[PDB]
Amino acid sequence: GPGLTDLFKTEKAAVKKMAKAIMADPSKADDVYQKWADKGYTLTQLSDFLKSKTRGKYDRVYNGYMTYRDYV
Repeated sequence: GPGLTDLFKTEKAAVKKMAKAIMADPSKADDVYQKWADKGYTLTQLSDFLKSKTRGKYDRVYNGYMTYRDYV
């Protein structure tokens, strides 16, 4: 982003955009879940993107996402 902690603008800064977007709205989540498998975004890297922690911010988002491991 435009910060020092997340000074990136690549994937890890890209995924946070959708993370916080799913954080609130779980309807649009389906597309992004597919988009993640679409590029082969693996959960272990997902934890790098959503590395930062905030209550209700990242938890909802990746805890729901990790369920894809039992699907594909």
